[PDB]
Amino acid sequence: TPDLDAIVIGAGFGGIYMLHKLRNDLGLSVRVFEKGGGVGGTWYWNKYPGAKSDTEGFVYRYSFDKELLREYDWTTRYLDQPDVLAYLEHVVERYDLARDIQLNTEVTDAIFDEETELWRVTTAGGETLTARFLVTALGLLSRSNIPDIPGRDSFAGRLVHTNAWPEDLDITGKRVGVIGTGSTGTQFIVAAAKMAEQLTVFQRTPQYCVPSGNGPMDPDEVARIKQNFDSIWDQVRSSTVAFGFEESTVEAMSVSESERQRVFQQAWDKGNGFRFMFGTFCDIATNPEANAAAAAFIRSKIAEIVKDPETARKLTPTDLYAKRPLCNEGYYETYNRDNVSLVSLKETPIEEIVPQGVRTSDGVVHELDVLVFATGFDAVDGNYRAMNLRGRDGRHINEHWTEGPTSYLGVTKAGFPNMFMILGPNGPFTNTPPSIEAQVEWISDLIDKATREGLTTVEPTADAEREWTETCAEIANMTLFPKADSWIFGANIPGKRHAVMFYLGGLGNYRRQLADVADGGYRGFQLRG
Amino acid sequence: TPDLDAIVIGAGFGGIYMLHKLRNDLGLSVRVFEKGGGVGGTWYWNKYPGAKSDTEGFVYRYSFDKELLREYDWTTRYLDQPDVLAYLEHVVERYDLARDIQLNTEVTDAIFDEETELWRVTTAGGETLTARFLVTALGLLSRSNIPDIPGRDSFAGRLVHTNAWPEDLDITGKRVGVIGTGSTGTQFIVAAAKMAEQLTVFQRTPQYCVPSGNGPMDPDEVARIKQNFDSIWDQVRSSTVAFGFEESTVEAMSVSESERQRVFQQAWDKGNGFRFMFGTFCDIATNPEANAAAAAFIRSKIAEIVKDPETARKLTPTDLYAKRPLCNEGYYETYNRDNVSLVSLKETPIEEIVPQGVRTSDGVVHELDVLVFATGFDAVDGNYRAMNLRGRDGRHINEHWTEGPTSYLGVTKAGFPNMFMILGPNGPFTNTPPSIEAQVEWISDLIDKATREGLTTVEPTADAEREWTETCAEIANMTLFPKADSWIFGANIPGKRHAVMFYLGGLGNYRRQLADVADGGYRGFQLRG
Ligand SMILES: Cc1cc2nc3c(=O)[nH]c(=O)nc-3n(C[C@H](O)[C@H](O)[C@H](O)COP(=O)(O)OP(=O)(O)OC[C@H]3O[C@@H](n4cnc5c(N)ncnc54)[C@H](O)[C@@H]3O)c2cc1C
Ligand SMILES: Cc1cc2nc3c(=O)[nH]c(=O)nc-3n(C[C@H](O)[C@H](O)[C@H](O)COP(=O)(O)OP(=O)(O)OC[C@H]3O[C@@H](n4cnc5c(N)ncnc54)[C@H](O)[C@@H]3O)c2cc1C
Ligand code: NA
Repeated sequence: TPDLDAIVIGAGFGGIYMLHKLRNDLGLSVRVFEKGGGVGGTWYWNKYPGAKSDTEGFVYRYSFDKELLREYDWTTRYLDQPDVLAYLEHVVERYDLARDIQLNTEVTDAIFDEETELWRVTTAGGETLTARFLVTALGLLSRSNIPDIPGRDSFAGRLVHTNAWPEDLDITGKRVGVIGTGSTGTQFIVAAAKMAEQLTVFQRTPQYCVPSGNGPMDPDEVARIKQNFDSIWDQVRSSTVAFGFEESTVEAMSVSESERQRVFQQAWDKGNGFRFMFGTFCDIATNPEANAAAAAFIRSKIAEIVKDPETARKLTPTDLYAKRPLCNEGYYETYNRDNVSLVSLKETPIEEIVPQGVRTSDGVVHELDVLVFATGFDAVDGNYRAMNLRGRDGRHINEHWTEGPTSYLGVTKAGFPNMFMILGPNGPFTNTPPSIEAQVEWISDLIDKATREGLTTVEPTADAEREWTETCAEIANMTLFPKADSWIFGANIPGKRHAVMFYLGGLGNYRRQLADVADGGYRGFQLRG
Repeated sequence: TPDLDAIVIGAGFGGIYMLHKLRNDLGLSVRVFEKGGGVGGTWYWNKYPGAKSDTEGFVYRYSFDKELLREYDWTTRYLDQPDVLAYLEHVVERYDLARDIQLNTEVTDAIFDEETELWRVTTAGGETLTARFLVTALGLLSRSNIPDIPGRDSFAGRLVHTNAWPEDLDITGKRVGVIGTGSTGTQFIVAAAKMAEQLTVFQRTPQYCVPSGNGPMDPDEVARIKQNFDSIWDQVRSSTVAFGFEESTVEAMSVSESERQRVFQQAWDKGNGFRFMFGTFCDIATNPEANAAAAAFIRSKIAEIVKDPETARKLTPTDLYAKRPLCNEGYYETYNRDNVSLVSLKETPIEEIVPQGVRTSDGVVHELDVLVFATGFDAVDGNYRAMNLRGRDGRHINEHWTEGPTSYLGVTKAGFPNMFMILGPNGPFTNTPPSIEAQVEWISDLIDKATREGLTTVEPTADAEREWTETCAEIANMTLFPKADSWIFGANIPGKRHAVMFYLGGLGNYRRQLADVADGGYRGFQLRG
């Protein structure tokens, strides 16, 4: 007889809804552990200026509670970090979840006991409890990447990763430097150029950024949206990427040069990274002719905007448009400002970080009061491998993830009975809240089943999992996504395996795969009583 | 009994070698019908300034006569049109072939009479003759495409297609205009910019041109090449594209950026269109990420050379590097001259041709003395589809080619008994002479076999042909070539079917496939005593 029915790890979007479901709806006893000092997860950690959603606010939220969709307000098209935080803090005070969420508690070890068939969770602070069910909502983009750059630790000013932005730091009138030009880096670069006396951008790989289309929301348009929320969420759940725009059905090279130029320009004026890739034509990520047309359109726009053509040439990427889409309000325009200088790490690689700044290969000491690490995450498996996470035959999860990280259906693991993952390996690549919802609801159903039927263990088969890798491998190889050398296939981090880490079939097909398995008596599961 | 054993149509490289093989080597009665007034096909028609090979002279010749290799000399690395026409004139002289090449004579009707089992062939000149074997060497690029641009024929000065260049025209000190920036257009533009008082180029689609590396040959090097000709042709016949360079075996993205940059720079300084696509890395035409790296290198070379950054942008293409590789001596450089100007039909299309010049959408009248259409050909199936060519059940060859043009082994057609094609549909995409040699010799053997064994019909099965189409389709769709929109898939002429028309497995595999069919008792052929 364990201490709790269930233990959830992480207080991000994932963990929060998982607790609400297991305790309020299933009536079970639950506790959540979160290493951070606050609920909110990603929207707790990333306090950096510019930090905001690249999903539009209207569908970057929960949907399960129709009363909360009516009530809660948003003033801007994209949600700033503080606003996404207040939203989640409100969700916590609403379902009365705060009392069962223990903060400032990292989970160091989680061991499955083959004999008692319970999980024992072990904390940083050297406490343990037991639960029948473990749920790991650790986050795809939770565990900080800070590369071992020669001299890093010598830097005498403030050095921080964006995922540990201090509440207290004010870059106003300081010399700021940033390493990274992904979603985080770019959206910091905008907000930062407005603040810093001078901003140096350390860019190794330029990316195909499009406009966000950000600005205020008419309170009338918010009202109209709330009226038609039932309908918006039905469209979101049937889409692939679930960003709340209608996805194009049209092959990009099935129409004239003029039409292809008009469609891309329309998407450009409207804004959104995911609209540009999927809202324009159906085959930008699958067909290379189509991918070149879209990249070409963005290359041409960078030249129009970026005045100094040198700065244009450095900002212009030449590789496949197959990284996750970026959007910002005025990224390229930012580089027309006289306090912003662009250092291409292709051409002038960082030799060493000194106390005083950053020395590049050309011999220039770039003096900085503040060095920002916009260098992304150990994505997907990060906080799993760094847990002492032990299932059947006393084996660590690492032993299973030799040829890359794996799962059955994105939510369960072979030889890890009663362990569910929110956004585990080989799950959906989408707007994250409705993918979380599909997973948190599917997991709640399976647990509730075990409770009612008195099942001691639920666990997928080695076969099911192997079969699910092959399904994800088939889908991923039909896309241009594997050939983009970014975090999505784990090529971003020295000595990490270039492996498939996502089901790229979309929320529509993913929800259908969950539904089919559940209706089919939980196909590929072993249910012991 | 027929008038002739065999009729050959066309007197280019194709027809000339076929006639040698059938008459000199097999003693048969044979006549050639060339609709042009001289031998040489492509090299008779294309009389324009700058008209030269883009395969290096050393292997843009016949290989069957080891003596003719030792003797005939070449002074330049690439052969000018007069020099290739002089070469085929020497071949015609050498084997006493002129007396069986009837010139100015266009065949309009090719009818298989199933009762007599002979070919009846009608000229425009009003002769009909019967033959046992018909060999159609009509050429992949013999039928001029002259787009119906509004008000074409209203033009006061001299209008010609490049394939219809008249021997009389001197463009020296004249305002010259040209439409098309293909292999023909570009090599014209180079030679023309020297001669014309002013050259206006009407470019719809810029292409990825590399340096030729053309110049004098060291007469020592010509003799050294001759020494090792046995050895060179062996590499040519075992290669894929057969341009006389060692094809690479290195996947482009399996090595550093630094290494990738050296390899492309190496191939640039050495030169050649096909060297840059296949001499650099093994997956430039198959792997989109490799293709990007290749295209990106050329885009940055157009930036270095083209001083006027406006011109450079218009010259810089953005589609896939998946058209037939172009190379020239100093193509991009040519635009640095004062007497040359680029008009992008993407931005300012032709509204109308007028007596004086050419009016673009911007309302500018481009005053011209000479208009040159470098607008290419009805490729592969041009002079077939335009012929009254009926086989079994009286069917026209267009009933066969509704979903695109077809063949068995590139050299025969289902329902067309005793018809053979030199570079028929679904044939090799290679340096042309050694592909013609593979086919002319394979055809001589099968015709020789029919003569000895007293066969009345040789003929592929619908199945065999349908199997070949599937083989050709499986090989193509595994490349970037289909997503090009050039002449190689009939997508150059409005209305014509976007179809496969080439085996892209290379000379090596094509020769192996001919050999395999022959040695296996002509697999998929019906032989009738
Ligand atoms: C600036 C920014 C903007 C984004 N915008 C979007 C967007 O617009 N659309 C979109 O789809 N996605 C977006 N994302 C991705 C984002 O990660 C998800 O939208 C979502 O926040 C993930 O929620 P989660 O609960 O799955 O993970 P997280 O929010 O990362 O929650 C994981 C939590 O678990 C904790 N944890 C991990 N390991 C342990 C352990 N061993 N013990 C205890 N606690 C642990 C972590 O500290 C963290 O608090 C954005 C991310 C960032 C950084
Ligand atoms: C390295 C290389 C360089 C090349 N350079 C060029 C170049 O600079 N310019 C260029 O244009 N091509 C060029 N080509 C393509 C060229 O067409 C081939 O290399 C080759 O010369 C074609 O020979 P052929 O006998 O197959 O066809 P062709 O030489 O075209 O001969 C076909 C002949 O058939 C005749 N014919 C067609 N229909 C009929 C009919 N109904 N009745 C009677 N006669 C008919 C035509 O009039 C023509 O004379 C090049 C190819 C390679 C490999
Ligand atoms: Na969508």
